[PDB]
Amino acid sequence: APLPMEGVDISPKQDEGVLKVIKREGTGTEMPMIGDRVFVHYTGWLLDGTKFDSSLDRKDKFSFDLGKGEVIKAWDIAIATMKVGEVCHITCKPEYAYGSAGSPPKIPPNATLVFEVELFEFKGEDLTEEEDGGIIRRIQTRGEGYAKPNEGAIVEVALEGYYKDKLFDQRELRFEIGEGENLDLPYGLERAIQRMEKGEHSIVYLKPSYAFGSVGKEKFQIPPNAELKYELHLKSFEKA
Repeated sequence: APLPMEGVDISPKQDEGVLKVIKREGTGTEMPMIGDRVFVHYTGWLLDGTKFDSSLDRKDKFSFDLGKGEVIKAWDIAIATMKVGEVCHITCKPEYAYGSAGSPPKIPPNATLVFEVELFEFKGEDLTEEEDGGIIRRIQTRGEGYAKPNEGAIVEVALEGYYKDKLFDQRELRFEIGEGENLDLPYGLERAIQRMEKGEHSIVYLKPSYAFGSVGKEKFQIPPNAELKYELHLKSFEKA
């Protein structure tokens, strides 16, 4: 049955460059923000019905950082308009896709393309409550399940802390969130874990106020006002 068309031109310049209809409406209200890691499935076709690419037969979702030009302009534009769990259909002019070059071997110069895109999830980089850039996440592997550890949760983690690329701490630990200070874990690591899912592997960058602050950490040779980088694996957790 036909897909309702409403405000189809979603191009900033309103030049009919990216035309969008919703196939299946998504949930909630939120849409992804600049730099969010987005997880999609997609298929692309030429106007003649040639299917030139799809992620659907690949092991996992295709993922990238939204609004950074890591994908074609039509995708940065279109995906930003999508709710989680939405499926949309887009028609995009070549200026918003592959231009006078193409994509070998199946896309020719100056091609108008159509995509089906499903938005499965998006994840923000800034893990702080006050959204101040003090804890910045670069996801390496998305975890499993929507549950996240809360205050008091028992978590099992593998961690590597670096200061200026020098390793200072490398441990696997099982501990209660809110008791990490006693194990020489900085506040920001504990907060970051509460934003992670089971099996998630992330790199987390901590500003000094979310790390060891104005004094530092003598046992790890960390000076005052040190920015830190952890590789963090959340292996499992029990909430409570």
